[PDB]
Amino acid sequence: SMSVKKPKRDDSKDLALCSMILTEMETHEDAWPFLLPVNLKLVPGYKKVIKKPMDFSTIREKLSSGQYPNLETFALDVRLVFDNCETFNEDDSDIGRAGHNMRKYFEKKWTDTFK
Repeated sequence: SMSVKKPKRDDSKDLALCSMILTEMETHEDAWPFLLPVNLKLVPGYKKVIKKPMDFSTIREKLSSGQYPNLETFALDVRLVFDNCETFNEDDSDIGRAGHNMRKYFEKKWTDTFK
């Protein structure tokens, strides 16, 4: 509350460390469905169904330009990529499996770097 604060967690490396995580996600062999925005002209149903499209290149641009206020808003966009994937793709598909795999990969790096 006013003049009453928990001890200050050092967040000075968060930007650099999110960048590193994102580099590792970008280079994963199963990243291919997520590298670029889904083409809304060429994929019927995507624009209407997926209200907030997100992809690794959009996260990279937001990160590089100071549009994440804190490490949680970063995690929320990474998770959005996978939530969108699950919304649109059957579990028993190459893309559906890719999304599950990458979400696992992410969640471990997130826990190991920050928890």
